Amino acid sequence: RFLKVKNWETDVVLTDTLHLKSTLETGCTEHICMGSIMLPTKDQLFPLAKEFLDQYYSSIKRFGSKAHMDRLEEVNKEIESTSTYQLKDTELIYGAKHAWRNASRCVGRIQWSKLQVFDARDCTTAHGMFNYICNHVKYATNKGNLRSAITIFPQRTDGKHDFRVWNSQLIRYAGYKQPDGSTLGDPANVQFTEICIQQGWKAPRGRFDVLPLLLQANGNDPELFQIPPELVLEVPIRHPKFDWFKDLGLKWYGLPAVSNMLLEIGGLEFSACPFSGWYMGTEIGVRDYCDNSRYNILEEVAKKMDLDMRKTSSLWKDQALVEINIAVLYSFQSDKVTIVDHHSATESFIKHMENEYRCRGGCPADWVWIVPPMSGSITPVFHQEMLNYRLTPSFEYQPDPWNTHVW
Amino acid sequence: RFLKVKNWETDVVLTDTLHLKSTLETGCTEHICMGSIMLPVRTKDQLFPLAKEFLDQYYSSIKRFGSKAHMDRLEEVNKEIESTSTYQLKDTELIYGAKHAWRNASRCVGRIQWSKLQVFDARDCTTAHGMFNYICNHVKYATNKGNLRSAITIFPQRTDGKHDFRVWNSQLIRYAGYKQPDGSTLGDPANVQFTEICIQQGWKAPRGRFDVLPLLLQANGNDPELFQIPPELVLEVPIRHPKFDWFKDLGLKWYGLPAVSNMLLEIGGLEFSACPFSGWYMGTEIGVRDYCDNSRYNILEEVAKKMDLDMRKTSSLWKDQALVEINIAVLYSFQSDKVTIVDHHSATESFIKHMENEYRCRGGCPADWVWIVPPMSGSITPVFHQEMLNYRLTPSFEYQPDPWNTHVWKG
Ligand code: HEM
Ligand code: HEM
Ligand SMILES: CNCCCc1cccc(CCc2cc(C)cc(N)n2)c1
Ligand SMILES: CNCCCc1cccc(CCc2cc(C)cc(N)n2)c1
Ligand SMILES: C[C@H](O)[C@H](O)[C@H]1CNc2nc(N)[nH]c(=O)c2N1
Ligand SMILES: C[C@H](O)[C@H](O)[C@H]1CNc2nc(N)[nH]c(=O)c2N1
Ligand SMILES: [Zn+2]
Repeated sequence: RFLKVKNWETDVVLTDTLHLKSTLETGCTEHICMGSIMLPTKDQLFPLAKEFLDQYYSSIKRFGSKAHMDRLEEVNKEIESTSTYQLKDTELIYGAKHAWRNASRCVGRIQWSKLQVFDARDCTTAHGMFNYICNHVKYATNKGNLRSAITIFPQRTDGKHDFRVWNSQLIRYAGYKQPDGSTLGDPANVQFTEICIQQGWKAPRGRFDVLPLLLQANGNDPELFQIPPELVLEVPIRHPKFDWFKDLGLKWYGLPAVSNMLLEIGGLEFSACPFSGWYMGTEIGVRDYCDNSRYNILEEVAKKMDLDMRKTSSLWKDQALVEINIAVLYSFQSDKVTIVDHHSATESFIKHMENEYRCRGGCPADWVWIVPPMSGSITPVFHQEMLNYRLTPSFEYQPDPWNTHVW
Repeated sequence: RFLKVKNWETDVVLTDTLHLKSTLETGCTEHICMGSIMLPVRTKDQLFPLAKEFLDQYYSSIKRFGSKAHMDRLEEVNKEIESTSTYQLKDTELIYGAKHAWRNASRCVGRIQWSKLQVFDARDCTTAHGMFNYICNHVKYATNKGNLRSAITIFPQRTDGKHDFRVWNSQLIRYAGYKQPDGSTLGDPANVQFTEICIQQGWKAPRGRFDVLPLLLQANGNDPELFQIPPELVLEVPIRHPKFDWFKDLGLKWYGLPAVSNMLLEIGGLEFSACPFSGWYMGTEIGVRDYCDNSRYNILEEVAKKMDLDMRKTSSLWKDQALVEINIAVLYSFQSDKVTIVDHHSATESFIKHMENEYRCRGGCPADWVWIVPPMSGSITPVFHQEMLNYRLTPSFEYQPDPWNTHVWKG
């Protein structure tokens, strides 16, 4: 019940006590582990509020103070009266920073406390949402000196007035199915790219077309907006040794900004809460470029390198994969855009674990997602035992809106 | 209850029902996942249900469930248990058991081969010298001049736990490791503790970088004894690179036969504490783990130096680059010497097919993602995008404590 985790490369052992505060469930049982599965009222709400406020007031060292008791009572009264409640600004920021802190799949959490929270709870329309989002993008981008941020739109009420951003990221490339059978641009976004045109977008049918935003305010029909290009920082991808690289026509965007998640704080559900940080290089180079169900460029790069692609055991895929990722990091760094390599990021995460075990009694972590998708065992997280559990406040998945929207 | 897993690369969905027949625990609860935790004297009381469950599986597989043969066997085993507190498996049962333990090994990517396991019954063995002889025959059979064949040798089962057979070596063939007074290590760092034991027991260590350890063998709960595997029986491969002529000068080699010998085979409640087993290597086991783990041979620096890579900023990905060349060398050398080896692309592709096949014909295939995914180039292999259910079936291979920690010395 007071659990141990061993690093197998360094024999370092940490004792986890924090897992006992785990509220939600994991998908696993004593009979089956689901560690690798992608996605396993008034009386409900007051305990949720209390749990949160208790941890809030404990974090500011006023646990069991008049302030605490008062606030606890204040919210208690509000729930009984309004069937919900509102967070003080301070709680909103605390909650968001902590939802990031508790995200077990996130390798970048060492930065958790330096998050800029933009309070967008006074927003009422989709045009307003657009303004807030452009402001977020411009701030976070910061001319390539990236800064973490989240913009928080109003909380769910009766579930009929939901704020939602339909894009999965604020900035993604469009995906169109060709008559010739293959796919142009990004296959992952084919369906969304449809629903854009299907809602009125005029698609340039190019390879790297920044998709428009599809913003839904107060449960209304969602609207289309084009992010000002001057706000969308992009990086043309070149290799520091292969001059033919450029002619592949590859570029990627600087700002990774997840927008389809649900932020949960003290029982409250913020269904529109786009958040951004900066890329780890492998996210673009390994996953975005080389996944079979994505830009799938391996064969072409390898051809250009004149590699023996006859037998899998020449490791030509591996050889190219490395070069591609050297180029991604190279380009980004050249153009002075923030990026981190998987070696540096994983090392920072280990340090972050140390700190969390030391000052918080633990750090929930999902090994399947923390270990980078290349060179797994030459990064230190590979050899690091991790305990995965769910703490709140949290970010959670939610259904795509098109499947849900009462049109 | 039905359960579905999805492959996110192909959207292929499968349904697991096999997990219902799962007996043992996982280590996970509803509130915690221990999926990346590495390691998460039995009475007649608990034994017969285990025997019956085994015998039931066995007789289903040969299409004789409920037959008189089935019923007599259950009767026979029942009687022998209460009579003698244990029981002996027929040869057919031992074989079925050992294959299935492999078949149920959720961390094993090479399971497509499971039905083709040569089982050597060593249950008549009484001494350590007898153990040495059996193991030598195993090594020679499995090696087959480089054309490797899967085998397991099975020594007598545990009785009162005071008379255990154990192979003290973690693998039948492994390189010695020696801690130097300056704190550096010569040879394989993973094997320092074991090497010291051997030296203590009287082994004369040549003290080089690739010394094949002696076998340290315990029969019938007696003190272990030392034996030197005849060198002519140990196949080794000099490592060279197909393009880098300086690679050979690094002075690297590895052995051809991966043969694990410190695990415990559990069949129908019986416990086989000495059951060395072998197959052939996936290239990354040597190339990524054995050579490039920081706590192993750790040759990344020197390979990268010789490649004259930019070793100043890690964002040069020099580590990744050297890692690939090193793994290219391992595969090239093995194929060149005609010693069976499989690359991680081929191995993972085959496991996916095996896995799908097992869902259709068995109703599931327990698999441990953390261990199935290769330690380099994870996401460009198909297992990365494959959801998997982990659960424990019997028969199974289990960990057991190192015997130097439990042994009662006779002197
Ligand atoms: C600052 C640099 C950051 C880096 C390098 C980073 C990196 C990553 C990576 C590689 C993943 C794996 C998911 C995937 O590969 O698709 C991930 C997941 C995640 N990140 Fe971070 N991230 C950063 C910032 C943030 C911020 C600012 C937030 C929220 C405020 C955040 C929240 C999350 C969450 C909730 C997940 C997992 C979502 C899920 O359950 O799938 N991250 N991150
Ligand atoms: C024939 C070719 C085989 C290949 C390529 C193969 C490959 C592997 C690999 C790479 C691992 C991961 C372990 C590590 O990385 O340290 C593994 C685990 C395992 N293998 Fe196989 N294997 C083969 C045959 C066998 C055989 C013949 C047996 C037993 C009869 C077996 C039983 C196991 C077991 C029980 C584990 C997991 C051990 C644990 O719980 O840590 N494998 N296998
Ligand atoms: C595929 N699983 C769901 C994807 C949703 C998601 C949530 C959080 C992060 C990511 C990866 C994109 C990303 C986002 C952020 C803020 C930083 C980063 N480095 N990378 C995806
Ligand atoms: C401390 N326990 C050491 C043994 C752990 C282990 C069990 C099973 C397989 C392995 C990997 C070595 C191996 C064994 C076999 C039979 C085949 C193979 N490719 N690779 C390690
Ligand atoms: C802590 C972590 O589970 C440990 O390092 C595991 C990770 N996955 C692995 N996978 C394989 N095949 N072999 C290993 O030794 C390990 N080690
Ligand atoms: C099925 C498996 O869970 C799936 O492929 C996961 C594996 N680990 C991952 N890890 C990261 N960082 N990102 C991912 O998208 C995935 N996908
Ligand atoms: Zn689990």
